[PDB]
Amino acid sequence: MKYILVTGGVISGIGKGIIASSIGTILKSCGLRVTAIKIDPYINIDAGTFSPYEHGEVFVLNDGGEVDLDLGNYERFLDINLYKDNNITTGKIYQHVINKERRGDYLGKTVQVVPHITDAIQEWVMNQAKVSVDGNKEDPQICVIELGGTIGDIEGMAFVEAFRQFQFKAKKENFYNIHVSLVPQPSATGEQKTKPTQNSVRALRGLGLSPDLIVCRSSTPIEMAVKEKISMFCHVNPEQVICIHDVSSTYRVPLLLEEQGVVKYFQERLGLPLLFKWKAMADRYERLQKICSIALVGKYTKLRDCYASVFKALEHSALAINHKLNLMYIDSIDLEPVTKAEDPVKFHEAWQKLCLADGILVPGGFGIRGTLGKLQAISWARTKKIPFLGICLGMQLAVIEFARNCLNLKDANSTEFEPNTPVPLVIDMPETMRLGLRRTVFTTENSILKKLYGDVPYIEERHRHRYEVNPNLINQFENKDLCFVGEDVDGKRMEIVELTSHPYFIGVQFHPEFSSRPMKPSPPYLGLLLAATGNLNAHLQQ
Amino acid sequence: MKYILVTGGVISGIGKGIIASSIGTILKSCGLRVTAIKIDPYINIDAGTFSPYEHGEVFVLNDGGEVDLDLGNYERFLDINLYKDNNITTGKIYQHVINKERRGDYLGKTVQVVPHITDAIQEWVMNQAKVSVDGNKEDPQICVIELGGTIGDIEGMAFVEAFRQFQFKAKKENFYNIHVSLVPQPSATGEQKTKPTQNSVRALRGLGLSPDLIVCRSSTPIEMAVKEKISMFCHVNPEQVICIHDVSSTYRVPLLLEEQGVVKYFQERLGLPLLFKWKAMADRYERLQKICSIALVGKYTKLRDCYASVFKALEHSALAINHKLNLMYIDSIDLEPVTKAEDPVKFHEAWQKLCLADGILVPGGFGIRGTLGKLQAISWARTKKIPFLGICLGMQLAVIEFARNCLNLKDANSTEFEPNTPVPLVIDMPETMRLGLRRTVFTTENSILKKLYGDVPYIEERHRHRYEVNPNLINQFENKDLCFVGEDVDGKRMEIVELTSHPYFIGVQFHPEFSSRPMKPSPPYLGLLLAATGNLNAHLQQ
Amino acid sequence: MKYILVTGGVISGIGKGIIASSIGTILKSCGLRVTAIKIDPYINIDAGTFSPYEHGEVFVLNDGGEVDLDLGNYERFLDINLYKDNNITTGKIYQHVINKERRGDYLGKTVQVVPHITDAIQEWVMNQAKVSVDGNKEDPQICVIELGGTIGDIEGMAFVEAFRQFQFKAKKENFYNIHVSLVPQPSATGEQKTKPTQNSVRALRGLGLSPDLIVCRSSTPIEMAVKEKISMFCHVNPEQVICIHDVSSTYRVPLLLEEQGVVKYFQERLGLPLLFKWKAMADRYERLQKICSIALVGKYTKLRDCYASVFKALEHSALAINHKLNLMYIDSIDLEPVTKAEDPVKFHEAWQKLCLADGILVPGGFGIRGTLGKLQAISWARTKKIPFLGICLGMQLAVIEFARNCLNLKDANSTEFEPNTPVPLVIDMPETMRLGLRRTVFTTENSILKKLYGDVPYIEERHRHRYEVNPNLINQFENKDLCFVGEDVDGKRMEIVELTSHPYFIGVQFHPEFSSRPMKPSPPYLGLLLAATGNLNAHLQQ
Ligand SMILES: CCOc1cncc(-c2ccc(C(=O)NC3(c4csc(NS(=O)(=O)C5CC5)n4)CC3)nc2)n1
Ligand SMILES: CCOc1cncc(-c2ccc(C(=O)NC3(c4csc(NS(=O)(=O)C5CC5)n4)CC3)nc2)n1
Ligand SMILES: CCOc1cncc(-c2ccc(C(=O)NC3(c4csc(NS(=O)(=O)C5CC5)n4)CC3)nc2)n1
Ligand SMILES: O=c1ccn([C@@H]2O[C@H](COP(=O)(O)OP(=O)(O)OP(=O)(O)O)[C@@H](O)[C@H]2O)c(=O)[nH]1
Ligand SMILES: O=c1ccn([C@@H]2O[C@H](COP(=O)(O)OP(=O)(O)OP(=O)(O)O)[C@@H](O)[C@H]2O)c(=O)[nH]1
Ligand SMILES: O=c1ccn([C@@H]2O[C@H](COP(=O)(O)OP(=O)(O)OP(=O)(O)O)[C@@H](O)[C@H]2O)c(=O)[nH]1
Ligand SMILES: NC(=O)CC[C@H](N)C(=O)O
Ligand SMILES: NC(=O)CC[C@H](N)C(=O)O
Ligand SMILES: NC(=O)CC[C@H](N)C(=O)O
Ligand SMILES: [Mg+2]
Ligand SMILES: [Mg+2]
Ligand SMILES: [Mg+2]
Repeated sequence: MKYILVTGGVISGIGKGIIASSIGTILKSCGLRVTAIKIDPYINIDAGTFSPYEHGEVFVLNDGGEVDLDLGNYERFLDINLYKDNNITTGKIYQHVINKERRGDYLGKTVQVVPHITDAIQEWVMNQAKVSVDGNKEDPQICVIELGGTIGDIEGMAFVEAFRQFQFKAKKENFYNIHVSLVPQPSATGEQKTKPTQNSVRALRGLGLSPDLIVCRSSTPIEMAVKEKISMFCHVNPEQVICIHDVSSTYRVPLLLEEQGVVKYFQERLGLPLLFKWKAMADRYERLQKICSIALVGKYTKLRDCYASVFKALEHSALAINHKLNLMYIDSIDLEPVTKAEDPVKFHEAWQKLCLADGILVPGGFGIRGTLGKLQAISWARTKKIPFLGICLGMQLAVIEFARNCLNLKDANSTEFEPNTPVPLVIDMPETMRLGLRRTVFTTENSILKKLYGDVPYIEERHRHRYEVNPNLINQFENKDLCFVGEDVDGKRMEIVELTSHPYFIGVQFHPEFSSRPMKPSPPYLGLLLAATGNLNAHLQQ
Repeated sequence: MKYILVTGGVISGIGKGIIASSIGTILKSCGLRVTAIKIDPYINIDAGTFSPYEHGEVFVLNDGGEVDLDLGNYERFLDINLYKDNNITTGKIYQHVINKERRGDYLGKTVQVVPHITDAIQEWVMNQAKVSVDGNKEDPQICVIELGGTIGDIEGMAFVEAFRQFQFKAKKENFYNIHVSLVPQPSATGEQKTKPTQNSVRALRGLGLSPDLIVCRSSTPIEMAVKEKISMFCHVNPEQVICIHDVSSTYRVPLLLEEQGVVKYFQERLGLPLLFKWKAMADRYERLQKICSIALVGKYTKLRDCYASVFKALEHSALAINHKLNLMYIDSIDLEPVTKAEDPVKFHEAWQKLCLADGILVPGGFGIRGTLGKLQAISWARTKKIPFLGICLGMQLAVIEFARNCLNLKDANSTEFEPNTPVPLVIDMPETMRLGLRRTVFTTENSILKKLYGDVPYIEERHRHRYEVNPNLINQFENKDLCFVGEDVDGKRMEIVELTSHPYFIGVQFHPEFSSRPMKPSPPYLGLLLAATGNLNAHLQQ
Repeated sequence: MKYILVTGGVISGIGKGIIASSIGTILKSCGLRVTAIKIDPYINIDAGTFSPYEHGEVFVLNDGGEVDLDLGNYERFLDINLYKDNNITTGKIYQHVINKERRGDYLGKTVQVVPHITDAIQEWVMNQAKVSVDGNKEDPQICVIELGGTIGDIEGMAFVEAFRQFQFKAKKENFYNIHVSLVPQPSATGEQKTKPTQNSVRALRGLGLSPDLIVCRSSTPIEMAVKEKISMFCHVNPEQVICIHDVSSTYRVPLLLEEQGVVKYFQERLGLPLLFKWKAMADRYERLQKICSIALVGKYTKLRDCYASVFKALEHSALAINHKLNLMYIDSIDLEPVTKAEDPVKFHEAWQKLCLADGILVPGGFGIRGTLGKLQAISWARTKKIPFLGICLGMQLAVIEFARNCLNLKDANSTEFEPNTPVPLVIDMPETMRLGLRRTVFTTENSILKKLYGDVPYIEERHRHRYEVNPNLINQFENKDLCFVGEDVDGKRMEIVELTSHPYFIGVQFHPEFSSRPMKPSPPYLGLLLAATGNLNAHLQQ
């Protein structure tokens, strides 16, 4: 096997996941079966505990793993599906080692970080790198390991020590360390500063890893003097120092690595014998003259990474229909009448952006905060015939609103927001949390989604929810405009709803965005973009 | 005595010198006599060896110290004059300690970094902090020490160890550590990243210093969440974390520290009882509607810091006459006919900027590179009657040009550019280098500079030159338009020249820019700005 | 070329110089021409400034280098003669780099530890390793570099960084790092503790060197469990972990390395094709039943390392005549009547040891402290016919005493102890200090030393002195028992004196001990050991 370790130097937020994913898609073009592992040095077992504002969107895997968004980037660049154990955390490692100790598996000897934690990491990495994520009954050739955090993070030091050892178990032909670092330029009249990269590589060397490649992130391109200053003071050849400046799209990041010679480096060092798909999507993305204005009405809008996969799925869809996406992130609390009292400028900005909405997206979330603002946007969408996609909570709120406003059941809500709701429409219906891949079956042939999903009887989609539509109260909707077109295989759960009277007003209980790929956009997001540009009927008839 | 130690975290180029200078001018307003020390962890004894591209302009002190530009910032914010020993370097320390060892001053014991290097630093700091730079026969109250470099720089670690010890010799009431750090934001849709500041403070704590203040440099203002994240993870109270965002001028940096509570902190901690001058200059700077376009025709233009003091002296002058400065930095090699062959777009950009020149500045430099381009600009200035200031080399080149073009001595040059020049006009005339403060005497009453300098008989100005006008060949100029109005006290050196036939064509052999202050602009630069705006005759008659 | 770097872990005083020397003599037996370099991370240029109590005896080289005793160990194990530049210090490096900077040799760039100090070290090491110390007109094959200090010493970190770089300039076949560490055992009922060795190797790895060999110093032999614990936690194979327990002699240390497999390791790794001399001397040393009791009457007795080379020269001599050496170190201040008042038990112990003296040695030193005690011992030796060797000061004191007690010139002394001595017998006679190799010529055929030195006309011996016998006052001695048998080639200096009336009372102005080798004992020390055992006349007639 081959292993690539991507390390981060100065700060985490430099697109180290996109570098790792781009390295993977380059190797994939070179004919390697690629898997990926994300190491997150946090003590948390899973991302299911997190606020979105902390690390971005909680990505959901088929097995019900709640993990970091970087696992989603692997799945978008490489058409793989990952498992829980492709996320390693300090929590998982320390728990595993503790559990072994209590059984006596360490033979009455003192358990300590070296060897026992570092051995657990190596064991995990070896054994999970052998697991097929590619959908082939064949072990992959190469694992890209991303070491999340920075090389200054004390929690990460066990992992770097593990990789120091692993570099001398697996041979130097099998192990490549890539170091992603920031080169800041505080003003355009000042130089690009290399010192943080020098200092970071000195730390990395102190922990026993030598960069094979150093990936210098900057705004503007790196000057040759600055490249030589990195070469000298990081003790590395100029061929190994690559410049990843800011660009138009992720689609160009593989190409920029190709241009900077990374493909050649890997071909030489691995002994191999292209990115035309990437270049096609990249060049196409520039040439788009048309705009689709989509409103994302989201409580977590304060950091755009909180809706990363959702935005990506819109862009996949928008690219496929040759439109630019104007994604109007609207903080839903600004649409609420509270903000009309307290800060009315934000309210009339938010509602103006909602007027300019060619389509409306109401993504998921947990809690009652911002939920009245979501209901305002859904009311607007329903009545003014503006294309609507509701995901999880956005389905629940649409069903609730239709009950309130069209069935006159104004008392209707969820047992999340008001537990003692008079007519409990949206109830907790556990399996625990309905988490991971589940089979949803269509029970209405004339549904728009069935056609978009390719006239299939069932779909398998990723869920992350506790609450459901209360199956008795479905009788209220029975012969009205709002039809529950998709159910679970066990029938008692409604997982898709459509308004029959609207061009596109779709609620799905699942999260389609996790299943979205560049050359296979998630059908619900496609329908939205199509409807918003009138092209829906054309696409359906074609 | 009191000591303030300003340390830098992530990178040096964050304006740590301006922070240190602003701290000084705040304390000066609080009635303290302030001195300053710059520590430069380089092995170089002095900056006299440097290329300008390395560390910026070589600042010259009255005693003939060739030092860093940060010593010039102290002199501009605090109306002090510094000495050689206010620059400490690793070179100076190690040499001093070596010289002591050879004499036997360390009593036959093994000389090592702790104690002997760290003791030498403490000795130097104590004894030089007692030296009056303020022009008063009274020892100062407070020393601001700037530790240049970063807290990751291995050369600096001896100094940090020295200050750890010094903090326990001088008491905690006498010693304040300020830490200046970068908080980067790689995109405006991403968060402000604190991790480099956390990591830097952890290093600083590891070396035994605790920040009293942490000065977070960013582009945009720091969010309260980010301020709290610094407070928690740097283990410091929110009152100690101050935000220095980007602003219009240096004039606002003292005020921003005042607003962020630094003045209050120092008043409380030092037990003291305002910046109205700074606020006046700041608010005035914004309100300027008029523009003066000055051409700086300079070989070192590639980094603007290579002409820092010169630019500052122009801005002092421009502010005093209520004009904005458009400083057109022109790389002089672009004006040369070589670039008309090789890259003619740069040539016609450069010459266009030279057409738009309300005044021309030809600053100093060493070597023949770019010098033909300087001669092109001086020829333009002389003939088209555009206001000219030549500094050192710019005087030499003007005298050379007048000989070539007005006395027809086309063979005339310096013994620097062509040693075996037929008529050696500009010769090496050592004292070594004419370096530091020298008395220049006016020997022509009707000189423009004498009036600008306040009708004084002599001036004392800072020199840094080897080459002079050859005193025999002065006979060629004797009764022509170009008059040598200023000479040395020993007569044999001509230190100022004027064209009598021009509104303002001045050459000075000294560097007036080092003597420039905000509320006392250097007279040669004033005359340029005045001439370029027609106001010269008005100012002279007033 | 090949390079071996010997590093020390926990403490310096573990015989790291003897390891380095033993490695050299092993390679010498394998047919390699070996040179050596000692790196001393002190800021001192030379050891000429030191007190003996600080680092042991100041060893003198032929060129007049005053260096560490470890250079003397190289010369005793390897029949080489070293030069000044085979001692590298931080002082020498920083001074060289400073001197380059002042000339402008670093081309106007900022001088800093990496690269410029680390490059200076590599330059020095390369160029001095090419120098022939072996007495052959052929460059050596291998340099043993001893990095003095510990791997925790901050002064040494520049050297370790230099060797990290050098390991990647010279190839891995050319560079071997040996790490000498302490394994303490605080009680015999407690385990041998490996943690300091683990921690030291972790530091060494952090600085970018991996041990090829780890040399574990202990009292008792290392247990196999402890050897495996080192193997695991130092991340090294058991073949690389060697046990150097305490043994009878230095003669066994090469053999112990041979047994532990070091010879095999080097044969394999260097690609080579024995220590019978060492084994002969070792086994002979055990079997010695006879004892010679020698008194060393020395002011520096408090640390035996202050007379290291002197003791070694006695042992070389004693081994050659099949006697054990009882070296009675006598602090000369204890023989003085002051100690008869203040602490009379020490006095009567000291004088008892001086009664049991089969021979007396009065070694050199600087100052008047302990010098009256030396005179007491010389008086005893002269009158009671006990074999005497005086070295430098011991010659001066004998000449002084003979003047006092035999010529009745009781006022006679040196201009060192009393500058204004009435009859200044021992005067300062500079060349500076008479330092390094000088030719001494015999001017008396019937001298005992001429015969011992092999009936040669002249000898070349190592000097380190300022003071001499005053050449006018030689007239007092002219026809008496004390004859100046050896002079300088320029005649005006007397460098050897003998009493004609005594079996062996020799003063030499030089230091013969520096020239002593195991299979070539220094003749003055031989004569002492022979005289003390009656064998002198037998050896002379043979
Ligand atoms: C090393 C990183 O360096 C740099 C340097 N400069 C710029 C960027 C950069 C980072 C993020 C984005 C971004 O998110 N762009 C969008 C998109 C569409 S599809 C997708 N991601 S994706 O499906 O995983 C992938 C398989 C196709 N992203 C439109 C939303 N665009 C630019 N990154
Ligand atoms: C902690 C630093 O943080 C920040 C944050 N934001 C911005 C700046 C900033 C840095 C430099 C400059 C600058 O150089 N401005 C000019 C000027 C005129 S006079 C003078 N300097 S001076 O005479 O020493 C001083 C006594 C008056 N500078 C016009 C040339 N302007 C802004 N610095
Ligand atoms: C790695 C060190 O580990 C250990 C472990 N155990 C013991 C010793 C040990 C250290 C010093 C001594 C010592 O000094 N012994 C003497 C002697 C005679 S000759 C000479 N040195 S010599 O001439 O340089 C060399 C070429 C022959 N030394 C009698 C004075 N004896 C034992 N060293
Ligand atoms: O103010 C000062 C004084 C001294 N120095 C010293 O100058 C040397 C260079 O320190 P820099 O921070 O300029 O580093 P660099 O040139 O290697 O990297 P970048 O500019 O690309 O970030 C170091 O030895 C440092 O301590 C400064 O950086 N700044
Ligand atoms: O990709 C990943 C995975 C894990 N982690 C881990 O998350 C934790 C936070 O790491 P961050 O780099 O987010 O640090 P921070 O929030 O303290 O500071 P800034 O964002 O303001 O710079 C650390 O424990 C780190 O190892 C990441 O940073 N990123
Ligand atoms: O009192 C205690 C408690 C805990 N520990 C812990 O036990 C583990 C072993 O710590 P040791 O000091 O026993 O180290 P070791 O066995 O690797 O090496 P030597 O004995 O040969 O020197 C480490 O994780 C340490 O923190 C102790 O050493 N002692
Ligand atoms: N994924 C989501 O949007 C969660 C929605 C809702 N809180 C539930 O648990 O059903
Ligand atoms: N300061 C300068 O501009 C130097 C000018 C010239 N090289 C001299 O030494 O005279
Ligand atoms: N080497 C020594 O013993 C020095 C002796 C005396 N102080 C001299 O210099 O002559
Ligand atoms: Mg963070
Ligand atoms: Mg720099
Ligand atoms: Mg010691």
